[PDB]
Amino acid sequence: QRFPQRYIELAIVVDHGMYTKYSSNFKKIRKRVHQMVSNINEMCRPLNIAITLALLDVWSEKDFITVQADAPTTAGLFGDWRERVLLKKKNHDHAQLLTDTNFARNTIGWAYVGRMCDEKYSVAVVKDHSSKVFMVAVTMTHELGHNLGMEHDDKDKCKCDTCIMSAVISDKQSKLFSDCSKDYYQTFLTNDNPQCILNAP
Repeated sequence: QRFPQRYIELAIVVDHGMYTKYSSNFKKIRKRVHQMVSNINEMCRPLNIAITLALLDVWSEKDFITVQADAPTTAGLFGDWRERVLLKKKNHDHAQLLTDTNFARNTIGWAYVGRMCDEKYSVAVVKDHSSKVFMVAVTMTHELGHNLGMEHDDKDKCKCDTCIMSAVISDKQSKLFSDCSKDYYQTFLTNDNPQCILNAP
């Protein structure tokens, strides 16, 4: 393996709009979330990161934060709620909020760069932007990548045009991380090396 073993214990939060979108059916929602995690796990295999679902929280009554059009604003509110509430329910390394919100500018996700393990900033928000599980899981993996110190792919740095960290998604989306992404991950493990992902469950 190019990379040493790491582990990411994920918490996935499904908001009320997404709960409603999926017929208020918890079983259906749980199944979709599991299929997403199985795809994130597959996409992270070349990085040697074992992905697990530590916690699933479905907002079946109401939203606990204001899930609004600006994704970064939503992410900040989600990070606050994740630190103050979600982390007290069960410890985990990174949390993603899934929503059906029509984020502004056709945005489909957002996350803080390089803040994996941080109590407030190890989060992402992701739009359930396709009926195709794989396409939403790629976006979850893309935001996770940013949180692991990755920036978007750049043609001068690596040749992959449709990899996970492409600036924009497309139908020919590949399940692979580019060499740009792998190099950013190496830099993150060398310069940051957060402790929580060294811990196996």
